[PDB]
Amino acid sequence: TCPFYKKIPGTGFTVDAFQYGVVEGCTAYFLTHFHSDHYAGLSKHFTFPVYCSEITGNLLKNKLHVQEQYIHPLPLDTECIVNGVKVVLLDANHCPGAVMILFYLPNGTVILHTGDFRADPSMERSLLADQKVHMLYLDTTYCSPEYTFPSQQEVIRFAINTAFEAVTLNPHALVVCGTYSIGKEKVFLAIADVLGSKVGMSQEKYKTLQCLNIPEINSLITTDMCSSLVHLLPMMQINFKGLQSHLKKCGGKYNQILAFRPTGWTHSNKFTRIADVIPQTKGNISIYGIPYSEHSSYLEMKRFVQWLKPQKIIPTVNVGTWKSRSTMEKYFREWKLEAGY
Ligand code: NI
Repeated sequence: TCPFYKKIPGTGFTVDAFQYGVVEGCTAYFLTHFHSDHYAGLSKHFTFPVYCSEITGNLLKNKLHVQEQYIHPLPLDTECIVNGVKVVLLDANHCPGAVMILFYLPNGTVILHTGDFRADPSMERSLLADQKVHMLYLDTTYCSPEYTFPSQQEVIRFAINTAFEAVTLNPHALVVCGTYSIGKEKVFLAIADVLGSKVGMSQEKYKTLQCLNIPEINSLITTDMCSSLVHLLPMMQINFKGLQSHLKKCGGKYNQILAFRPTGWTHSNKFTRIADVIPQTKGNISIYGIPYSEHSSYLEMKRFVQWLKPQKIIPTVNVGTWKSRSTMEKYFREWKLEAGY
């Protein structure tokens, strides 16, 4: 059965609710982004209308073979009417095609569902600025002050300089980057660009990337591994055994691997600056964990909420334990009293 925090009251609508079978009285299913926890249940057999971004619609059609007659892509930043209710999709600053959804209920309530997001001050000048929001369904993944991490830009700077240094010292080093879902494409694209290489990858990952409307992409990616010095592998193969094995397969073209694992937060963020990050090394293999986040830090989340001043907040993440729930409500209250709404 569908949980309450995936239901939009006063509408026939649900959000990211595809694993519950037919939801009672749902006339349209919204999908915020193509990540498996969110799309779980969709397939070629799905026969209700799905509302999403253009990019999420490309992935539905090509990766999950959802039939075209049930995919309803909407433009961003545009007022649209769905089953008699005005909606707007806004960029979520998460992975490609990820949106937030603004619902204008017939009775005059306004609801913002963030989907998964990384809050940014640029959001303070979208269509959000123009009106009041009564209810916020909030991505609370890192809703605790221990969750600090650098900007995306600082992390990319670190990775580019690291990769460029290594390959200039050793023209026979291979760079490998781990992946398991869409998102974080900038890590491997920026490295391949500084090295003047294309990124090499499996046919299935190349297909996924071809759905994302990235400009000049035929210029940046390839399935010919032999011509590339930046390879993508599944995240699970980013360990000393998986990488030794990959190196065997390259047939003596390379004698060193420099590998990156983009994680979200890890506790080494509470002690270490990005400048100070060091790899784990075994022989001719090094592995860097880099804190490239596509979710709000605690401070970024707080700033967005204190700007928006919603009347009620409903968390969508970390909702399964009483200790989590209690902690989150305490921070929402602090934020409200500090800013005076
Ligand atoms: Ni996500």
